[PDB]
Amino acid sequence: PQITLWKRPLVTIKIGGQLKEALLDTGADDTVLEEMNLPGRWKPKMIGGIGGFIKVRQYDQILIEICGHKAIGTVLVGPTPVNIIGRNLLTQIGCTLNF
Amino acid sequence: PQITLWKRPLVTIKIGGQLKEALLDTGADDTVLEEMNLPGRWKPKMIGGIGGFIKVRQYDQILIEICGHKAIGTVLVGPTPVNIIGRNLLTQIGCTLNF
Ligand SMILES: CC(C)CN(C[C@@H](O)[C@H](Cc1ccccc1)NC(=O)O[C@H]1CO[C@H]2OCC[C@H]21)S(=O)(=O)c1ccc(N)cc1
Repeated sequence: PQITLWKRPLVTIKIGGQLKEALLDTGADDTVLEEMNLPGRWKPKMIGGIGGFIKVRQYDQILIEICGHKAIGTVLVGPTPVNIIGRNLLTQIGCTLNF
Repeated sequence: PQITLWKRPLVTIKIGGQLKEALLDTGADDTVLEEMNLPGRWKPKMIGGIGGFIKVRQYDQILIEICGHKAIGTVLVGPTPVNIIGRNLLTQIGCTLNF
């Protein structure tokens, strides 16, 4: 589809058998999701933006479905205020900026 | 143009007569630029990011050119890790997400 930017680009995603709302964020290098209890191994990581850094858990090869489009890659989990779909997965669903 | 997301969507902007690199950031409601001198009045404001809140100077009705496209709107200036172009300006240049 085509998503205008009048409002926040929030879409429904599916991860770990759960449905969530997430932001399609071209400004985010990597996907970061609100705290959740994913199974599997993970590695600690810190990501920075406006306001400083937060500590997150980096899971690899996580399957995410974004508006019916399937994607698999790195998913960070931590105390982010919003679920954020980053470029690492936006590329896998064929997402582009157009103006 | 059509911008893919394998790399950061960085573009050259023109503001206050100066050229700069900025990130097209669909996850940002507002436009936040690194420290710089801008003409015109400004009020103190606060914005929150993934890591907390920062102090910024709010400039209203600022002309800014993004890849040749002209926009006039609010520009926040403060200690952001990177110049980000938010939806308040992305809408003015007719920017959309497409997948
Ligand atoms: C600052 C950017 C270069 C990077 N950020 C993505 C960005 O889209 C955030 C993503 C974001 C969105 C909402 C809340 C927190 C973070 N938006 C943001 O900070 O916007 C602020 C300015 O306009 C306002 O609108 C939202 C917050 C304000 S980030 O959240 O810090 C981030 C950094 C690294 C990763 N892997 C994932 C996300």
